[PDB]
Amino acid sequence: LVHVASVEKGRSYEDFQKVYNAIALKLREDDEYDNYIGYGPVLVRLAWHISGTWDKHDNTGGSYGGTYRFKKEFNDPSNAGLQNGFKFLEPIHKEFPWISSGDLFSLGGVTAVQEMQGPKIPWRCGRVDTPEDTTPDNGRLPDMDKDAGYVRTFFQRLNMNDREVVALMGAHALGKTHLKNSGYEGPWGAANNVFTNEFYLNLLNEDWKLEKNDANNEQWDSKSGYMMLPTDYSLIQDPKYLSIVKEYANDQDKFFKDFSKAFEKLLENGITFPKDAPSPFIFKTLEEQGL
Ligand code: HEM
Repeated sequence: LVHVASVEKGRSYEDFQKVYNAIALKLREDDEYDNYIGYGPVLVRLAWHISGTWDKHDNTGGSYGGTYRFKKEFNDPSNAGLQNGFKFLEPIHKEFPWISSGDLFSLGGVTAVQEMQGPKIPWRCGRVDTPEDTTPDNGRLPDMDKDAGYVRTFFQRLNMNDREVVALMGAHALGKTHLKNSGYEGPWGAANNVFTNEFYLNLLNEDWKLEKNDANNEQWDSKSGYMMLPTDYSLIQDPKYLSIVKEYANDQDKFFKDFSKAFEKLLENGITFPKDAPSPFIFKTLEEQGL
């Protein structure tokens, strides 16, 4: 497969900045969701899960096609709970019917990180909706009950190296696990809708204990009331991962710059951009615009 990026006809930066503004204003308004965490976290999880289906070997899956809109993908066990993020974006898609689904799902993730005080994420438009038969089969997204070797091998299919995987995983500072969606329960930290390097500091500074939860799965729990998945805890068990965790725990700016590069790469995997295509857009926040 080749997936060539095609700009929505006649649209420029100013049109996309209006879609960003609509998502950001609604994030401000629906602040009570999930005990006042807000929709910011489920929106960056949605942008990662529509992108994380990509296979570098045959160029299938990934964000281009907007195939989460189809039943097979939408009903994947690994996507349980993302329906909330889908329902959030739906009124926004009726308002701007010209934007492709893959561009809207990915822009939601960008908007959420920047409005939660994260780094600026350069974004490119141009994903094109593809038919229901291009929808990837279930089972391409990662298990949680595994170790650091599984994590490295899994992220190689998306061709992410060690630094990219550890930067990407720092998004677990946001939101929480939900027992009814995944069989795991708890937040990774205290400030869970503000984007910071807190995930790394908790992983190094808390006294983690391995326990079984009410779904019979194992997780690491701390005295503070936080948790870590076996796959998160992996990052301090592997020697290569652990040096990078320490680096981000001591330098949030370096974490912001590497998360920015890795997240853009994740959202663009599988897509060819022509030389004539616009440069990446850097959207202004509501605050930079006085809105
Ligand atoms: C080996 C990798 C990963 C695994 C196994 C994994 C697994 C999970 C699980 C089990 C949840 C909780 C779901 C629920 O019950 O609602 C979760 C949540 C989340 N994930 Fe990950 N994760 C991984 C990677 C990532 C990456 C790469 C990102 C983003 C760049 C990410 C962002 C999020 C966010 C923001 C949430 C919170 C969602 C909410 O609060 O509803 N995750 N993850």
